[PDB]
Amino acid sequence: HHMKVGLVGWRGMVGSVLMQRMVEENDFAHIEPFYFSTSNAGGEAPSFGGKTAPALMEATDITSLKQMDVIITCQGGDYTSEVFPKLKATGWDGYWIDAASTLRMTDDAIIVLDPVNLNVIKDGLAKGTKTFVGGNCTVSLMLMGVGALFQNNLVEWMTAMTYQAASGAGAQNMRELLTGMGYLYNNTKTLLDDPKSAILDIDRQVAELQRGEGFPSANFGVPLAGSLIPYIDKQLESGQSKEEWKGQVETNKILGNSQIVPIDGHCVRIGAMRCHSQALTIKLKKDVPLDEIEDMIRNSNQWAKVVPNTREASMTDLTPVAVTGTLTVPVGRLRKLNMGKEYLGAFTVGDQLLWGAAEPLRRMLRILVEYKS
Amino acid sequence: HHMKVGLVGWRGMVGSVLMQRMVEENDFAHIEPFYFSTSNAGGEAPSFGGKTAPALMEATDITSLKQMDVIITCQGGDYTSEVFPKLKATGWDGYWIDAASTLRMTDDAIIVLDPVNLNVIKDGLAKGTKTFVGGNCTVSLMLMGVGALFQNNLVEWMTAMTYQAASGAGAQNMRELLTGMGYLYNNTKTLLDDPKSAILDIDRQVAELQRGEGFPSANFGVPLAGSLIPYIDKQLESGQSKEEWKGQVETNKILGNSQIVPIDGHCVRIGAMRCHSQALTIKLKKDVPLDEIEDMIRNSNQWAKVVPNTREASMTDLTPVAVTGTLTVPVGRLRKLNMGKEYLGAFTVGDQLLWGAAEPLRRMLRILVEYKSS
Repeated sequence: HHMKVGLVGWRGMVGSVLMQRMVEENDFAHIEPFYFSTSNAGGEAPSFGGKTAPALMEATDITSLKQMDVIITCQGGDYTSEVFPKLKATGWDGYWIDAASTLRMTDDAIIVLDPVNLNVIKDGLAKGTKTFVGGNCTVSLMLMGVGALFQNNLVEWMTAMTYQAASGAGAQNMRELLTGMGYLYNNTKTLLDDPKSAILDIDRQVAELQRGEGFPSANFGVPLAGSLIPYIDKQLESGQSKEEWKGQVETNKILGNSQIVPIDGHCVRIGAMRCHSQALTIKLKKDVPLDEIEDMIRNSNQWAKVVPNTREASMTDLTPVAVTGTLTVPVGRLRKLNMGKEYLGAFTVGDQLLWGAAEPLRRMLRILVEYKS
Repeated sequence: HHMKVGLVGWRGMVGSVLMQRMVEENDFAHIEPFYFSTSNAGGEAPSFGGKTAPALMEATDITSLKQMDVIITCQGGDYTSEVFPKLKATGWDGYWIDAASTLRMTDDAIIVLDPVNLNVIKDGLAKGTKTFVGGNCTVSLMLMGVGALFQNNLVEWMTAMTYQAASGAGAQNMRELLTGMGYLYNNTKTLLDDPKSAILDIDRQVAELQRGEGFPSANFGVPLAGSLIPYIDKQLESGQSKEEWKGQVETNKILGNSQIVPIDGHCVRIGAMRCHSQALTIKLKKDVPLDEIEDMIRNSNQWAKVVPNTREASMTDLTPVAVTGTLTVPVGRLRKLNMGKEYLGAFTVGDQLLWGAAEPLRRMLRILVEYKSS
């Protein structure tokens, strides 16, 4: 028997990465797919993987959703907040796989990152857990790189200073970043085209352009091109942003920690398209040799990569350009810090749309397919 | 009476900021300026501040330099390494004020950041110190913002994860950053001009552009626009970069600490023009109340500012856009971290060409002028 799988939000950015990866990995072979829509119900459905589906169904129609064995949704938090309580109220006993943060910290949900917590997932499947949620992008990308140190109970605490890409905010935010890049160059190029133009005149013009009404900043609120924004997501009473708050709660939940390992830091937006980078101060519980730390990372999963701590390798392999659109999670600059041999510095880069969004969801669907067979 | 002041490297980027600031602050009224040149000796000199000067002198000519009471040089490390030992070998007893890192850690030099270490400077002047050097941009900007915590001996250690601008690498690097921004947009705009074009198509095209031979990366060596580079300056035997190593040695030398406060972290280049930003994990020796920490920062000097830890204020005041080309040094996101009340998080932004380069040098010149008139 093939499970009836309802796909929701498959047309948006994260859902589109999910569809591309599912096709690449032959994921449609053993499911019966049904496509849902919020603006095009009744229209022609895709036939991804060569599997035809009936006309698009209404994503908010509880009676249609209830006919599915699994719902995998990339539609987002407003959708889950509206639809999930009503679907569950019917007695529907199917599986819900969600990209959105809504359900992450609910008692009945597991946050999925199976290269790190396959055991947690499989235990939950057997115990009757029905709701599985992707983690926040920054947490998942960090654990894909240095999660082995946590799994071995080596970490006393960690601070994470992030360099987050525009894709985490959305497709319109990525387009705005690029448009702003063009705005700065195209309105300065008459100066740049003269090799002897004054750099201070060029610089004055960039600043005027960034501060002016013409700069396109509708989505981020303030300029990102040529700048950074040291605040991501909602303001909490403590002064932490919600993005920073996710670090401690989601990391410890993915790991299944009952006792919290403290995680904190600043989450900062920079002008990259879709790779998040993180600069980590990791306080270890004991003096672990650096070469053993490196081997733990290498052996943790096939996507983590240790980048030698050299100028050349760091510049070519430990950047958004090296990583973007790939499943590789490099970890570099690995070094014991000046305040003691128990202090480990690390710098890691990962693709936000893959391990940070779509990839845990398709792998969870595969785990469920194999479990149900 | 006016000291004869030789200006070297005044035409370069840092020296141009110095010259503009000196004009704005009427710094030429108190000196007799002489202009030196490495490629235009004999040419007409500027008359900044309305002071005329003789024809440009040769910056490497020891006979001309030794006529000066003060040399202030923005020319750079290769120049200082060549000329400084030759000039001091003559017995020249003048003052040397230098932007370059060359002399920073020599016994006889003082690193100048007078809003933080005026006492170290005035002490050295009275002891006979003649060589005063600007500190690395990262350290100076950090101390302008949170130096009060170190001056009050509250800091047990600190890690600094930096977001450094192109200007620290040079004018050509800034131009390359902007040119790469244009390269990415102008070669993707046929897609961007369609509101329904596929974001993954746009993304694929940006990555191809960044990875292709057409991408302008001669100066940084790899792309910076749309990226970052987690390595700045030379690789040291310890695995630090030289940029990261400057953190601990320069901070403790500016402050005059006998007991070294550990400072470490990663220095990362991002696509900004001339403002460095730094995300700090500060381990305090005791639980200092957050409001007292903020007051220490606010009251430290007139350029440090505490940005309220709110989404709106952080987005508008704690960014390169808010700070660029100004002397303001905002410090924000100030909060005790989850691992304990002794752990303080902070995020600060500073202009690299002003407090990070030219401003300490012109202020040092003013200190010297005032000191030599008693």
